[PDB]
Amino acid sequence: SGFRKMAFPSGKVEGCMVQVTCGTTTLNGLWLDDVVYCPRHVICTSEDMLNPNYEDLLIRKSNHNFLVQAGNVQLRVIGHSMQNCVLKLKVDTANPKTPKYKFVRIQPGQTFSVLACYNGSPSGVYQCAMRPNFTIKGSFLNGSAGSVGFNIDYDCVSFCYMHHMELPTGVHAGTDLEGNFYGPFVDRQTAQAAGTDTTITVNVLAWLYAAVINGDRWFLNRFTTTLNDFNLVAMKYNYEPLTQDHVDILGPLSAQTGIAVLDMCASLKELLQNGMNGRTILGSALLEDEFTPFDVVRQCSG
Amino acid sequence: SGFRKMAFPSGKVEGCMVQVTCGTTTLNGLWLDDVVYCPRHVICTSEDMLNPNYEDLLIRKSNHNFLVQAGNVQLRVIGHSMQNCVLKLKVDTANPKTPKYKFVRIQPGQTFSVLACYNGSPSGVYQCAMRPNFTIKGSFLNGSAGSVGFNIDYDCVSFCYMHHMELPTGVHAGTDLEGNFYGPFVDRQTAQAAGTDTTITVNVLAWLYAAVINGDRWFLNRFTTTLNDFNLVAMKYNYEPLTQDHVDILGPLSAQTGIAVLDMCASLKELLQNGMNGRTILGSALLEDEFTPFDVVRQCSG
Repeated sequence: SGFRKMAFPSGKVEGCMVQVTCGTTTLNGLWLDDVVYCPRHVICTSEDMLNPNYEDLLIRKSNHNFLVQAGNVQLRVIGHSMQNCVLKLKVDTANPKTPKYKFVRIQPGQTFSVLACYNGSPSGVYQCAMRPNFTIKGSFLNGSAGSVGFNIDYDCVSFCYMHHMELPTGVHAGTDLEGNFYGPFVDRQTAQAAGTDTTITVNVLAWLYAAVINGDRWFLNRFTTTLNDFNLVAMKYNYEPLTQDHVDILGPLSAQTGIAVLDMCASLKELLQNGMNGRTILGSALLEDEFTPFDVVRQCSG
Repeated sequence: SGFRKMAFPSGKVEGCMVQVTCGTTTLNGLWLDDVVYCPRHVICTSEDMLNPNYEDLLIRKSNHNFLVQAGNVQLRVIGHSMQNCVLKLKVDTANPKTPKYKFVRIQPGQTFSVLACYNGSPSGVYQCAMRPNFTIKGSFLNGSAGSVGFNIDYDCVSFCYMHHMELPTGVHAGTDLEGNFYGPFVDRQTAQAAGTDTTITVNVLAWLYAAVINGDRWFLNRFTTTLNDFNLVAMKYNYEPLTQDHVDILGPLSAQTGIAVLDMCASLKELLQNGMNGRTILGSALLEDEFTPFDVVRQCSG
């Protein structure tokens, strides 16, 4: 029993992190087979970020402008190319620690682990969710660009995120591993802001089920409700609307606890309209929305 | 910027986890050089736990009663011995992935990362604190015994915790790596309960500094207070008393923010006497006490 913000073990990813230096800019890269992936703004000077033309900046570089370091070993750059917002650096040595991997793009509301890195060196691991406004509420300092987010699926590392920048509000924006941004952001210094964030309703419900499984029951009630009456209240409190697919996804947790989804929705409706009244749920005084149904099952069953 | 519950990268520890089977009991072990460390209750049957005599149970075993598996490889047990509440299994092969390591015993209020494992296989990583009552609020299912807690100190893994059991209240108890329990617990099924937990005051203060660094300032005030007047209020709310050593430890955060410790204590005194009034601090509606001053510096400076 117990319930924690749990990340995937990072060992398989740690062996792929490298340092990439171009000019006076150094950040992190991901070394898989004989390719190093890193944010394309490594080729920018401190002044280039105001309004970069990456095609021009790249043609003015050659392979020897790129210093790639894997621990103490130097990797020789053999070729380079740009794919959307990522640089692909071909190197002379294939990473012998290359795990089985996939590149996947995730959806808002899904979670992943982040391996925060500096100078190519892993510093910490934490769990977060892709927000409905396509930002993540990460923890990143200057130099963390190129850090990656991932899930582990049996033996296979699914890479889903590469960090590029922090927005003025203190949240974080990045790309998938094909270089395509999450959300309407660009890798240049402007006045971009994130849109309105909402609460991930299916995740809040999954977490209430985790609470019941761990013996927190004070918020349950006898009432039930319909999908339509719930969503009407959810809209008023900035909660994502709830669909029949969400209900199906929560099935395993409903089965294990004997509490129907629409019954749990009635409890959620109550907590939104009355608050928590100084009670807590799994050690929190707010409703948590960064655990998926799958996260809960993994932690409360195996 | 941002602030997360951040664990250490687990790669160096993942390479040391093995599965240990004795009879029908299988749990996790830690394989360092040519020794596998695991909880001694692996030698107990489901009925032995009621009142075990470990000296008797161990003399009735031989090396071949112990099945040690490192992935697909079988490790041959060459000898065994008991050290306090841990078994030391001598094996024929030294772990080639043995990191530089130390065995250290930690103090209440200190934090560490936990690599939760099942059947010798790493499942997740999370951060927690040793509570003042010598329990940890972990997340563990049946079969997690032998999972370890650790800190990373530059290149060196400091092992500080091995998991043994869950108490009736849902919290967790274990030993250091020399087999000595944290707290007044024993590895046998009785009616042991944890004593009263208190809030780790120096950690709450460190976290308020992390909030200020990240732009949360609404709880600050002009007042100041003395060590003695604060501790009088702290006692009433079940907070650990605050000492001059704590003040010194918080120095770097006071320096970086320009807010003196005793000034921050005055803000804490206010939050205890009036509550948070529906405001949050770093995304929490409760005062968090599981980040040390060192955790904050690591995350908010580097």
